[PDB]
Amino acid sequence: METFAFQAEIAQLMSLIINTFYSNKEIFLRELISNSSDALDKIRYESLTDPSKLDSGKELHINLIPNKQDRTLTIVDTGIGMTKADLINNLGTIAKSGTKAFMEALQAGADISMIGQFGVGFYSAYLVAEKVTVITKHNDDEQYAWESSAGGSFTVRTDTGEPMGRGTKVILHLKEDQTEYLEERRIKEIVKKHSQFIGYPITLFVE
Ligand SMILES: O=C(N[C@@H]1c2ccccc2-c2c(-c3nc4cc(F)ccc4[nH]3)cccc21)c1ccnc2[nH]ccc12
Repeated sequence: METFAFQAEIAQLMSLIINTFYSNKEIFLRELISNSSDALDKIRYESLTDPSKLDSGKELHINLIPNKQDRTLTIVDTGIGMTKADLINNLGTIAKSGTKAFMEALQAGADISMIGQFGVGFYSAYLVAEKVTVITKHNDDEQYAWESSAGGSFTVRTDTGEPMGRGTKVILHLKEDQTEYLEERRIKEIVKKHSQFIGYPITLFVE
């Protein structure tokens, strides 16, 4: 396990998301499903030129997995996934410029719900989660685990868990007062409101 420091801008954004009073927290799911859909578009598009891109799995889908025992909501996709270089470097560049643009817009009067327009909608996970674990597998790299509870750092290690084939798992370790996002009726309601026309099958698992 390797530990990395967030740049000051992204650390400030994570603190704003955690500390700001903002009741419309449900938008985190729209943001994560949108990132999953974008990752699925990306591998689908690459496969149009190189069909072997799907040797790591033909199914293009999104699964929503609640676990009341662990207090986790997991979003699974069979999209493009992220390499080690994506997790540490490439996405750090995106997070930096996206945060700057979002913070400027927020000071001007934009709302937290508009976070996705800045390419940093992933960080809306911290509206409901005290810790986020990302398990990911990209065709060009090994399976990795990225994780952060904010506090200014994140970790990256090769993941020894169940081999995914290709894609991303976003594990949301929910805050104690955010357990409504583990309830079937609540997740169904949110998906219907914000994500009813996503071009991939979204399966809401139950317990
Ligand atoms: O949401 C994704 N990736 C997000 C993302 C987005 C924007 C900025 C940063 C990050 C990010 C990061 C990340 N943020 C960083 C911020 C830094 F300061 C330095 C390195 C960083 N790495 C780590 C894991 C996952 C993601 C993502 C990508 C592909 N397939 C996916 N399926 C579901 C989500 C998902």
